[PDB]
Amino acid sequence: ESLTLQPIARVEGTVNLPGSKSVSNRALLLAALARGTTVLTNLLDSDDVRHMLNALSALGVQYTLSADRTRCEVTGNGGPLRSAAALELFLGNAGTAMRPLAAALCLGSNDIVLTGEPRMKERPIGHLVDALRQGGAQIDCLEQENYPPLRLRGGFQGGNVEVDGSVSSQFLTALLMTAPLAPQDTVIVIKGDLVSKPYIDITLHLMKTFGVEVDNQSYQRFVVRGKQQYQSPGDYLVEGDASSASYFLAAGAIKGGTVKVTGIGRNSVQGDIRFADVLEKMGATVTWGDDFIACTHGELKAVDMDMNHIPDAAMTIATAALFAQGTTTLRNIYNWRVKETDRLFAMATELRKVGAEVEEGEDYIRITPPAKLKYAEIGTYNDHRMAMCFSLVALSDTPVTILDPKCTAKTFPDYFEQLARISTLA
Repeated sequence: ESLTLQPIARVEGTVNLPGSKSVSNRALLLAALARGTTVLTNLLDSDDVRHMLNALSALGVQYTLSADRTRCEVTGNGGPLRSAAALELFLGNAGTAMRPLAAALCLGSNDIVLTGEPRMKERPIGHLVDALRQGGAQIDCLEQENYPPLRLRGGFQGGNVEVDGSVSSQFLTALLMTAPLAPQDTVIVIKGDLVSKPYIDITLHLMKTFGVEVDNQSYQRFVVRGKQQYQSPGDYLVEGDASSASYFLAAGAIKGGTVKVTGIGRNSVQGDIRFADVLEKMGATVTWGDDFIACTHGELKAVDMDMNHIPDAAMTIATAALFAQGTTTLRNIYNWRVKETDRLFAMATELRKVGAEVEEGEDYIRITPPAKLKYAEIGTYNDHRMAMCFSLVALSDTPVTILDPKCTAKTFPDYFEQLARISTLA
């Protein structure tokens, strides 16, 4: 079960990004809590988002989906979700559902178990559970502390709580979304440094779109007034994941043509939009649009840059360097080693197969492209990023075979078909 990509002469066109899973689940939850009816456009249809919808429906939240499931109108509860029966909700493998719902269902006086697949029951959630119990939530870890399944009997007060931001930002995100509906003001102190601050930015912006301000003190203390209620904005467009645009912007830079991506824009708070600036430095032409970003081909030159700030689209720079003149160095990317799997090793290994000369430093990667690309079966490591990164190899006279291509279905099942639509094959 692989997908062989035939060589592409040239690409040019428009690609609409589906919704971010992150944004999609956050917005569904806030619309479920909000006063009024929210219309969500560009919603992601993934099975994680399905579990989020099925959970909300089991919670009594009424909504209607479009035929293609990318448009959803939600009748907001105007308050904490209430369930008169005990529930047990299976969230599959949707942590971006598990975490926000774990926090939000500490509101009220319910009795709900959250669980999912063994992979998720292996994803730690104790940093969130501690903070919630600290503000008064009754949470019972039915098998083991730090991980689902979770029995949630509510009771979240607010008050002085702490959360560890050193491992994941998503714990803080779940806390922040829940806090405004607590009876007390909530003061959230971050233990160490805060990882992944732009996702925090995303969550805060969504919350403000729903009418709730937060005092963010240097990403070290967050003050949320209690007693509030979210107000529907009416329409809300779910913005596509910024990392997913990187592959098509790189496609245009390499072998356009011009590639325009919609679902993202010049004024997005997502960090990885800054990917585009890197292509501009490599010689490509970037046009910064309001609800789109476009890349037109210029002669690509290699770059030497700290990529600390864009960990997910930096991988895309690693494959696009195969087409730039010179040796590219991607610096301060130790983040890649401390992941689910070591991306630095993985990217080096799979780059060497297509002919590249790869240095694997402690926290950097140095890439010298081959004079001629080689055909290879690229292992993708359960990582949709890998599949989408090495899909660019066909932007040459050389095919490439991607292994486990369905790993992209997680965030972009239509990735290759859209890639195809903008392609002219050699």
